Amino acid sequence: KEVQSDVCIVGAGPAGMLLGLLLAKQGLEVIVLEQNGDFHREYRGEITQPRFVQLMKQLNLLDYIESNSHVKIPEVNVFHNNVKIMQLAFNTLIDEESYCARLTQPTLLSALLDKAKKYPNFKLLFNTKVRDLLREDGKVTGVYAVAKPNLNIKSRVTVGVDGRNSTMEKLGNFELELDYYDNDLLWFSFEKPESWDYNIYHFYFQKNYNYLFLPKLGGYIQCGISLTKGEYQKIKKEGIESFKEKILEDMPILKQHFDTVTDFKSFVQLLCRMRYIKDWAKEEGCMLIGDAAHCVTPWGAVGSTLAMGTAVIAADVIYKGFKNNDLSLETLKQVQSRRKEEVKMIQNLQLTIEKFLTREPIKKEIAPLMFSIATKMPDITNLYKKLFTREFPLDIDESFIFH
Amino acid sequence: EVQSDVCIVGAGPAGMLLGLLLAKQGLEVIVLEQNGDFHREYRGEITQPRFVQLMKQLNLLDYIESNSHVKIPEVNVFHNNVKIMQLAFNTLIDEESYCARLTQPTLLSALLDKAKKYPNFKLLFNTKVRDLLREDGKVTGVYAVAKLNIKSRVTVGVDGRNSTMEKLGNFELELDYYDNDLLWFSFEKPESWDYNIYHFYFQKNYNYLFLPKLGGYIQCGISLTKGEYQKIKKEGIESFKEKILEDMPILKQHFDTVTDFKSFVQLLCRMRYIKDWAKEEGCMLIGDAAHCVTPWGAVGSTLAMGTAVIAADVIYKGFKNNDLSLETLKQVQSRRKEEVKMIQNLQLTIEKFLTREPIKKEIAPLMFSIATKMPDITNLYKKLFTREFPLDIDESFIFH
Amino acid sequence: IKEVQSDVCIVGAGPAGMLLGLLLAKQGLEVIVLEQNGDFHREYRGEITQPRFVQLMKQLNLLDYIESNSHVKIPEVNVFHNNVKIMQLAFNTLIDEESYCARLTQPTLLSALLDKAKKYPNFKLLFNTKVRDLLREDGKVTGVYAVAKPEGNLNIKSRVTVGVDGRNSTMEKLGNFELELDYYDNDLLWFSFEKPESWDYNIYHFYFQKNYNYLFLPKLGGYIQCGISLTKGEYQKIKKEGIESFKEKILEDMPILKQHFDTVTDFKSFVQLLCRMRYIKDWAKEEGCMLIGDAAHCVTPWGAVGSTLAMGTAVIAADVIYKGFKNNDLSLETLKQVQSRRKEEVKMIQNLQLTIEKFLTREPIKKEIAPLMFSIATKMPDITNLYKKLFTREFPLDIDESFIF
Ligand SMILES: Cc1cc2nc3c(=O)[nH]c(=O)nc-3n(C[C@H](O)[C@H](O)[C@H](O)COP(=O)(O)OP(=O)(O)OC[C@H]3O[C@@H](n4cnc5c(N)ncnc54)[C@H](O)[C@@H]3O)c2cc1C
Ligand SMILES: Cc1cc2nc3c(=O)[nH]c(=O)nc-3n(C[C@H](O)[C@H](O)[C@H](O)COP(=O)(O)OP(=O)(O)OC[C@H]3O[C@@H](n4cnc5c(N)ncnc54)[C@H](O)[C@@H]3O)c2cc1C
Ligand SMILES: Cc1cc2nc3c(=O)[nH]c(=O)nc-3n(C[C@H](O)[C@H](O)[C@H](O)COP(=O)(O)OP(=O)(O)OC[C@H]3O[C@@H](n4cnc5c(N)ncnc54)[C@H](O)[C@@H]3O)c2cc1C
Ligand SMILES: CCCCCC/C=C/CCCCCCCC(=O)O[C@H](COC(=O)CCCCCCC/C=C/CCCCCCCC)COP(=O)(O)OC[C@H](O)CO
Ligand SMILES: CCCCCC/C=C/CCCCCCCC(=O)O[C@H](COC(=O)CCCCCCC/C=C\CCCCCCCC)COP(=O)(O)OC[C@H](O)CO
Ligand SMILES: CCCCCC/C=C\CCCCCCCC(=O)O[C@H](COC(=O)CCCCCCC/C=C/CCCCCCCC)COP(=O)(O)OC[C@H](O)CO
Ligand SMILES: Oc1cccc(O)n1
Ligand SMILES: Oc1cccc(O)n1
Ligand SMILES: Oc1cccc(O)n1
Repeated sequence: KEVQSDVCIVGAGPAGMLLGLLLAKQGLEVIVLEQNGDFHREYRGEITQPRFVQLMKQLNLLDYIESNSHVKIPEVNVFHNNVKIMQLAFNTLIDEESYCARLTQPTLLSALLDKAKKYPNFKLLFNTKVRDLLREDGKVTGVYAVAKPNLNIKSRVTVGVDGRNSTMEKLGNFELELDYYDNDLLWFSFEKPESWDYNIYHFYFQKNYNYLFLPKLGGYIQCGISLTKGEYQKIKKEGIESFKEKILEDMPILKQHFDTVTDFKSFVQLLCRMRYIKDWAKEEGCMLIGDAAHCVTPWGAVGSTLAMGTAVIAADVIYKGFKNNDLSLETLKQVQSRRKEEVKMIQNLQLTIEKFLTREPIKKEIAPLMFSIATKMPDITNLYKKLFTREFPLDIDESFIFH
Repeated sequence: EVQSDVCIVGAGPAGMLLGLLLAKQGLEVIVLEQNGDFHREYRGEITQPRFVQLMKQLNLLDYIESNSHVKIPEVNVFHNNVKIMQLAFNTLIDEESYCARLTQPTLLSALLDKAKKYPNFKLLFNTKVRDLLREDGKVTGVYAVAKLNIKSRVTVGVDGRNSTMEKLGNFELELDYYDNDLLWFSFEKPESWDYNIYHFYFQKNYNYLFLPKLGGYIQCGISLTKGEYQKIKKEGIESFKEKILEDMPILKQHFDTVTDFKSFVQLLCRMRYIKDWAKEEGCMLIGDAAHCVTPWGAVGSTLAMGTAVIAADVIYKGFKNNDLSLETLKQVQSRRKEEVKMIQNLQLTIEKFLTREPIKKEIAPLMFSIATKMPDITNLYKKLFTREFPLDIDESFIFH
Repeated sequence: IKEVQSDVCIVGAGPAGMLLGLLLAKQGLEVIVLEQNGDFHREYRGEITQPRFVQLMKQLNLLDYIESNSHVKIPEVNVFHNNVKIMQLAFNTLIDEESYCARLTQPTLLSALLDKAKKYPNFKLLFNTKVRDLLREDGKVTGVYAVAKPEGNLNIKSRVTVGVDGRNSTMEKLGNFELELDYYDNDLLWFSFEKPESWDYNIYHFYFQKNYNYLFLPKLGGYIQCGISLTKGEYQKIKKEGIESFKEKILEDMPILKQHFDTVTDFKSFVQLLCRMRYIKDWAKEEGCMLIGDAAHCVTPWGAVGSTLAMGTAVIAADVIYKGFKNNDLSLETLKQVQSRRKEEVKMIQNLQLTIEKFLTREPIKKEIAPLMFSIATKMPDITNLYKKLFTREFPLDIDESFIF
């Protein structure tokens, strides 16, 4: 039919809803739409970062979020053949509160939606699939979406906050400056052994594969086996049995779980892709932000916090434009002009870290020892601060501080 | 006053092997030494696969094994009590190769008993040489005191690293390296351990080296920086015992009866190289008097003995030709230059792993771990242990 | 102000500028090349080249003509660690063809191109002509304003204006261009000394020493030029300590230089070079405008890639302009194809240069392990791929046949 709004946003994920929550708080009619029927449709992680704690306390939101179901992870350890080689406590990085946490996204997103539904100028729809852009007069006017249990949404600003797989990246002719994919992860969950804590963050450098252990919702532990691009098809050929013999040789504590495994149906494959669009704001009334604009690898648990920080900067930029009645393409490029420095700093670190997961004949046996040497450098704590903490709060107007 | 044709000053490994190899050749050979017996001063017990190679070329391997010795098949390196490097010396070459715990006196005496059968061989004890009869630019012999002006065509010095003939001769030290120590002590073999072990440990406080000794007994050398032992003595023995016992918990029994440092022997790991081994006509320097090395790899005894073989071959060649001049003696340094210089350069690279600096001490175990995983470490193993080709000497020097 | 009318306008008569002019002149397009200097000998811009340069020359039937000039081939590069060699590389194994580093100087090569080009009547080159501004009309950049000296003021017009000045570019800011990246972390200190007796002449050597890192290259006239690597801002402190202290440390590292340093009693001999790397965001931004060369994609002086990398951009630029003229399509969309094709190699090189510049650290504990890490990396089973990517080009540049002499 026909709809009217001030700001149109595609997707209600961490970045989309944080932007929608804030923009409504500034007294602008917002619309946020998503295709899934709820927040539980797709699994999208549970771990967070110290940088996330900093952001919430910046807006006076930690107490509200901290009242949810979460488990504070106090440190990260790295092993090599079952012997610890590196330890890092997150509270020695910044004076204020600092810690990782296990906070599932649907828990976090429901907390944001509940706070946002208090405002009457915030509107969220679901099962709403954007399918086209209403670009007219050169500028962008809005989007065309089909709703489920056909409508045109016209707005002054359109923001694309879909995920890696972005439809809004192609309708607006955006171009990628980077396309990295060299590794996989193979995730499975198993019952916590009696000798193990629960709020752990453990990485193992073993003989055959590399393992990452994180807490899972419900007293379980989720493991991830690091593999190369295309090596999983070969693994399945050799059979499940040979996979078990090599895993149990690595981590014998997993003996009890693998007694009841007879197929590759308990494992889930994840592809570690990194991306970067060339120019996020390219057309009038158009912008791109989030993980459709600058994804990163699974290391350090930076993906969600980095996306949320981009939205917060986008809200301040948009707020300045609306008050000044200046929404030209010139004002939109401030998001990239302010986020670029910290997003590219993060991505270059992810490229360095991904070089330690090599499975090559001679490099596989020295990666653990290179890691052990690097972490003993006198100025390694600066890298820790860059990866986990943020030096200064995002400079945005006080109007965004919740009371 | 006694005349001879060859005068060797010192009867160590290098000196004796030169003397025997010349007495068998029908020359008048006299060997001088100062100690009252071969047992007075400790001079090591371990050997390397090059040592077996030298014997089998000389066809004396069977005779040597007839005397007492133990076999040490591999060498292992650990880090915080986990093995990081392993090597078997029998895979380095097709021929049979091993380390031997053959103590020196049971080797020197075996050389003496075999050597004295020849009537032109002569040996003396307590004959401390004092001056050289350097006359007309050449050595007429040596002046000594017994407890003698012995004139010879060649006067070869095998005194050792603490050489007294490095000053009588006007030799110049091309190198002098000294930046580490060792602290030796012997204790009883633990039940869980074996006897024929060659074990090196990278630990938190100190690095240790375990070797066999005395039969059912083990010796351990604690690596310390130069000038650092004088501090452990100033800070008391109680501190030292606790630090060792934390690092190496299986020493708890031996240290329960230790109350002082009088049982600890300080070995100074020195390395040296002479600018020109034979600078004047009539005398030459060979062995550890000229090209000593560090204790790593047990390459010292073989290096000095192999050079004595080179000296004997050249000396016999010169005698057969009757052309014994300055350029003749230089043939020894010309032919041993490649091995002696490559071996020392390796000893300098390994010594760099014994750093005790605040942050380097914790990276050195990791570097060693990486270096052993390189695509070509086995060529370095051969360089350190086995000789690629047999020493080129005429067939007359072999024993049937 | 007197007027001039041409078809293609280029600013600067360095390697990239001159090369592009020659290739455009051969096609029948009127070409004007402008330089501010008296001649090609005014500024000093190095004397070394790369196997990539040989590949580019012979692709256009030019190796023989260049080989006529005076040049000494360099067969290999060595890297030492305390007077001990830790790496060796002969350029002949990189590709099946003939590959090598020469030491041809720039004013020699530039004259070789100049004389060849001026045979075409459509080629014109001016000295002492300095560009001042950009003549933009009707939402386009048509021509420039230049002031000539031995005359007066000139007003050049063309369908295309190309920016081929150096890193210190005026066209960079006259047409407002944006630097995506800029990097500066090190300095080099160059001085020339008489070749010692034992050292050869056609050497390309690098030393990891106790105090400083030394690079030794050949110089014109049987001399040797040496560059000492220093951190940014460390040279001011070095001068404060004194010349006598600086000499003491250098002789410790390289005692072979003792004979040369007797006549050194100040810092007048030394020359300071700043290792700067750049990348222009959008090489083409205004209609009838472009940017190429070190004013676009400068790089650090490691691997001697800078001169050849610019000529690669000029060659692709000549194909870009050629296709537009034959198609009546000199819009911004066609012009942007220059970066769309050059972008890949330029950024691959810039990344390799930042990795290499990490080995020159002078930090208290890092500088003592960099020589050891270099030795570990070069012994990896897959190092030849890096060598091939740093010196040789896998394939020839896909330019038409008309550009072959
Ligand atoms: C398996 C997995 C595990 C992860 N684990 C972690 C972790 O532990 N920690 C962490 O920090 N990050 C993690 N991430 C990354 C995390 O998902 C991102 O950081 C975050 O989701 C980015 O926020 P966003 O706004 O882009 O959300 P999005 O996920 O992009 O939200 C939009 C959603 O809508 C979907 N969509 C696509 N097209 C449309 C359309 N036309 N209309 C509506 N919706 C559409 C998208 O696919 C997406 O699911 C994980 C990701 C994956 C895939
Ligand atoms: C404490 C110690 C432990 C060692 N342990 C080992 C080991 O385990 N394995 C190994 O392979 N190598 C070991 N070595 C090295 C070994 O000593 C040499 O390889 C070997 O001694 C070299 O032989 P040489 O005859 O040149 O020197 P040496 O034989 O050692 O030199 C000393 C000899 O010269 C004689 N002498 C000294 N001064 C005079 C003089 N003025 N006149 C006459 N004769 C004189 C002495 O009586 C003595 O016989 C050790 C060395 C030392 C110091
Ligand atoms: C000290 C030094 C040493 C070097 N050594 C080497 C080496 O060994 N190997 C190598 O491959 N590369 C070397 N280079 C880099 C080399 O100079 C470049 O690769 C090459 O010059 C780039 O070509 P270009 O077309 O940009 O030439 P340019 O040098 O850019 O040619 C244009 C010239 O005109 C000047 N100019 C500035 N403004 C104007 C104007 N308005 N009008 C006219 N002219 C103007 C520029 O400063 C420049 O000198 C060196 C550079 C320096 C500074
Ligand atoms: C020394 C300066 C220049 C020397 C004279 C010029 C001579 C030219 C020829 C020399 C060729 C260089 C060979 C060095 C090998 C090298 O750099 O390998 C590297 C491989 O090793 C790496 O990935 C290392 C990346 C950065 C290394 C940091 C420097 C190491 C030492 C510095 C201080 C110590 C800090 C680090 C602590 C511990 C490190 C683990 C290149 O990797 P890449 O990913 O950039 O490229 C690989 C592929 O081509 C595409 O990705
Ligand atoms: C390993 C996967 C995840 C591990 C645990 C997950 C989460 C925990 C967080 C732990 C933090 C990880 C930090 C690791 C340390 C690290 O990256 O150090 C790096 C080491 O510094 C480097 O430049 C080294 C580059 C990485 C080397 C390549 C990887 C080595 C692995 C095997 C290949 C063998 C190549 C042979 C040697 C190459 C020459 C060095 C610092 O990053 P940087 O590039 O910014 O360095 C600049 C400067 O030189 C300082 O060194
Ligand atoms: C450690 C005391 C004794 C140990 C056991 C005794 C008996 C057994 C013998 C053990 C075999 C020796 C191991 C091999 C290691 C070794 O020296 O080989 C290495 C081979 O390693 C390589 O090629 C990689 C180069 C870098 C690896 C480290 C080797 C040298 C390191 C020096 C200092 C190490 C301390 C680290 C801390 C200091 C900095 C923070 C070098 O020998 P090289 O002759 O090739 O020298 C040339 C140049 O140095 C580069 O190659
Ligand atoms: O569950 C997950 C998946 C990927 C990364 C991470 O930190 N956690
Ligand atoms: O006691 C010693 C001395 C030197 C070498 C070695 O193996 N043992
Ligand atoms: O003299 C020069 C200057 C820059 C780079 C290089 O290789 N040589």
